[PDB]
Amino acid sequence: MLDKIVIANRGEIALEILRACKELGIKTVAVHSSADRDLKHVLLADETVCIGPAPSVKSYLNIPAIISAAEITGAVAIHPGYGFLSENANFAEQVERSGFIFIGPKAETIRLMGDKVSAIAAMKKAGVPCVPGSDGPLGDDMDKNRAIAKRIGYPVIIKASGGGGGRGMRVVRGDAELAQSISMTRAEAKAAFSNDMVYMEKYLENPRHVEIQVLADGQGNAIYLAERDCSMQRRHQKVVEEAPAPGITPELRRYIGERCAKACVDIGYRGAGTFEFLFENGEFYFIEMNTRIQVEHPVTEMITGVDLIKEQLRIAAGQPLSIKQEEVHVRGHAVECRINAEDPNTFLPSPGKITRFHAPGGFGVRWESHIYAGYTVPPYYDSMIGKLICYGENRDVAIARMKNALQELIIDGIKTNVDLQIRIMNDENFQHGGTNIHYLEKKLGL
Amino acid sequence: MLDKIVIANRGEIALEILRACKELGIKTVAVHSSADRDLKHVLLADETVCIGPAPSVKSYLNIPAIISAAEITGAVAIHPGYGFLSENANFAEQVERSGFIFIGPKAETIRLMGDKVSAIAAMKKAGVPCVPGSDGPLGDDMDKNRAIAKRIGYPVIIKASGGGGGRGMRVVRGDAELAQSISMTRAEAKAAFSNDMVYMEKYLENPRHVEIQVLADGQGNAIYLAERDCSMQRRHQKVVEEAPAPGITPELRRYIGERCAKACVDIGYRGAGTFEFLFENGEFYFIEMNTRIQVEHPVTEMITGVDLIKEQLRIAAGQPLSIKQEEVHVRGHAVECRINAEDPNTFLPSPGKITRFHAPGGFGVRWESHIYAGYTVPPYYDSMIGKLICYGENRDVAIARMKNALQELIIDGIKTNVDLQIRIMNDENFQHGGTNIHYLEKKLGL
Ligand SMILES: Nc1ncnc2c1ncn2[C@@H]1O[C@H](COP(=O)(O)OP(=O)(O)O)[C@@H](O)[C@H]1O
Ligand SMILES: Nc1ncnc2c1ncn2[C@@H]1O[C@H](COP(=O)(O)OP(=O)(O)O)[C@@H](O)[C@H]1O
Ligand SMILES: [Cl-]
Ligand SMILES: [Cl-]
Ligand SMILES: [Cl-]
Ligand SMILES: [Cl-]
Ligand SMILES: [Cs+]
Ligand SMILES: [Cs+]
Ligand SMILES: [Mg+2]
Ligand SMILES: [Mg+2]
Ligand code: NA
Ligand code: NA
Ligand code: NA
Ligand code: NA
Repeated sequence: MLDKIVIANRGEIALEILRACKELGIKTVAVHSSADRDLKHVLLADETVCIGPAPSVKSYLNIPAIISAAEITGAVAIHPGYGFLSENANFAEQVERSGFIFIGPKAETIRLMGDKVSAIAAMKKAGVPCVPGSDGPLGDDMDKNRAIAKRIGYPVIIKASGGGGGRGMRVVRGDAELAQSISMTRAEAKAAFSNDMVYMEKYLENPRHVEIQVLADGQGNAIYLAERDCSMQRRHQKVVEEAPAPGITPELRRYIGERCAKACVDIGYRGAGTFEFLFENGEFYFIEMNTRIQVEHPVTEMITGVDLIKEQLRIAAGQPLSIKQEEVHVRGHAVECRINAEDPNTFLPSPGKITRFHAPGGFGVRWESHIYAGYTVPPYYDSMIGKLICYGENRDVAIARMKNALQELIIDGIKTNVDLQIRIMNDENFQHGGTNIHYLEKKLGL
Repeated sequence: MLDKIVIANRGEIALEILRACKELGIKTVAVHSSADRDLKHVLLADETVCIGPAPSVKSYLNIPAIISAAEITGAVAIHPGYGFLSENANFAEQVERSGFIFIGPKAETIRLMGDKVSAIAAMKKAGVPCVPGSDGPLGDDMDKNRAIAKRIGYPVIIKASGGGGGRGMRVVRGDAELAQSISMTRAEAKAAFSNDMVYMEKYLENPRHVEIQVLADGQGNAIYLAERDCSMQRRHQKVVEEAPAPGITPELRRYIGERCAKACVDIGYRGAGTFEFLFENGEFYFIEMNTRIQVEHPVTEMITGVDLIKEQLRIAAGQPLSIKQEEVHVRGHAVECRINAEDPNTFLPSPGKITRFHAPGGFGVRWESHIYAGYTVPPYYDSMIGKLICYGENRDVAIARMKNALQELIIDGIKTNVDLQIRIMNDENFQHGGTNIHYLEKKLGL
């Protein structure tokens, strides 16, 4: 066990990490921007270090300051959570070169899987099925560019190799739009990711977003913890996540799961990670790996009994995996609704003061949030303000519970997506299950 | 199913009733004092009626106003929750005489079991074991009074027949103290309950407080849902409740459980109710029946899978019991900690403004409360401000979870018993389990 860790994050994930540390008897160090001084996770941590002013670049992305916090507190490890620096290889290597355990994969693995182009190359080599595409970056030869398109079949999607969070993606319907679409994706990617490498991928018109949770100890053992369906999306971002994926058979789970576990071993993967697939006409197609814990980790926890953050900590401590593959069982069903305060016109976090707040309760209802009545939501970070996760003995029970939980939830003073979430739960097509990644945008007329 | 009900209560129980109504598709009517206008349960109810000013006598105990609220909204039933008028037979008969279903026992049953003297008489007649005692009210014949004492054995306790909430009770160690102890209990009882009938009971020096949950449909069917141990007490009031009772065997459960189920039938009991026993040297001794839902109902729900409030509503609707005795199973363990804001000098609710509030989360952790950051706690009602209930696969897991949950809980600005609760969870004697009703007072030096 690690004696003391720095939690290099904020919000729900910092709260979840702190909870896991407490159960394992790990001393905690909270870093915060000056704006997050009074957040729940800061109050509850054993020690706190202010790591800079409000802007993320100055604080939560401030690598030297985070390392300093670790050194002055004498921590032995740093948990990056998700977002921020969690998939920053430079951060990972600095942490480890400064004599700290990085609670995540090796830096080289973050680089390998962090470049989406190279991630696909490694996956193909490993025997993991991928989306037909350019299999390498796109040049300026518009003849080979249109030929790749013909070989894979329109529509196609232009994707930023350094891309993330849904940004740096453009669909192309025909030859006529290809050249300019490639051009403004590169421009979009330069501006957002400081990397204008793009590739081409077949645009799948009827897939579900089905992702595989893995854990690997980096000592040769790797397991899959069933799957999640995250097909309810807007602007390529997830709104609702569930586990298990509706209608996925033990056969399909095992098929793709064992290929992911083998890929982990081939790449020397360490820690928690997720292989994201598009699933269409009975076939899985790898799109990317998230080399980190994910927002929606609790739905997997609910259906498997496996606390993924606890397992991150045991792995980081050097323990081999405490769970064998055949010990992983799927029981019941879980649904997560992300609660966001996003400006609907700009897609940016919506600042404001919460004037009235009440969290839902009851059996099978889990709420995770740093917000409280009188909280001022800052514009500096992301738009998620809470996570609502309901368990049921089956999917119908889980959805019904979620709907009731959402109607118990009170958040006044700021704009939220609570009303949208209730409408999704009441959606007949969602209730039947297996709706594809394109459904919500069409429903909403986007 | 009932179309619409009035929730004649406030706080946690009103929230729990509203939740149950929602799941069953029952329209809800919240009554409130003028002081409770913005409480969570008022906000969430379909309709709201202000039933009077802040003082309970003027509002929550205001029988005509509560009935009026039912008539103007066209409700078909009234749920009294616990406390207040829930064991007021006058209220029960007025509700039913005005053409509404009272969600509870028949008025005559409330009277029968509401007079503790007559409750004991009926229990003995029914074959339920009771504490040796005077078996009738105490007169002024101090010779027969000391003779009863000799027959049962000192120490003895003088108990108000109309008593409740821990008040109107006095221990007597010898003949020398008997006459005056009887005198000031009667006086205490006149002042508090407007009834100075007292009886004598053997004062049990090593019992656990073990109570049996029942449900009865009033159509001849009655089941017991295991037991709760509520031995952690101060001034005769419960601080911690758990289920099942540690070390109670299937044999002991069945023994006392079947006697309670038979008593229900003999008295024509209807709805949820609890038989409270003292358990000493392997023997159960009835002390009283609570003819209503209890605060600690969720620990039973957690270990049995039975939602007791849902079952109250189905029974009130005229449905026979939806559960057979052999279908009742005990799985895992649950512990509840009452969170109180009580003045430690006067034993009265402590008013104040909550300056910072954060509820605990995580697996197996349930929080029930109407409080929020910026809430002003009124002095008008009771001192409980929330209920924290943790589940575990066994008792050690449940206690460990509770301890962690209590340390995650933040309530600033007002005095609470959170620190006491943490200390109880850390108490080696509690951790071994089976501590008696006298333990906490001795621990605290009271
Ligand atoms: N080839 C594709 N066809 C159709 N939709 C896609 C494709 N690639 C990505 N998407 C959509 O964009 C989402 C995010 O894609 P991903 O590659 O994981 O980007 P990011 O790195 O921004 O998360 C997917 O869940 C899917 O809905
Ligand atoms: N005969 C007794 N011997 C010892 N303790 C008792 C006895 N009767 C009551 N008590 C204590 O007082 C508590 C409440 O008693 P009860 O009769 O249920 O009164 P109330 O109606 O106020 O709840 C019991 O849980 C027990 O701890
Ligand atoms: Cl992570
Ligand atoms: Cl569908
Ligand atoms: Cl009740
Ligand atoms: Cl003990
Ligand atoms: Cs990636
Ligand atoms: Cs009683
Ligand atoms: Mg992705
Ligand atoms: Mg009692
Ligand atoms: Na924000
Ligand atoms: Na609401
Ligand atoms: Na109060
Ligand atoms: Na605390």
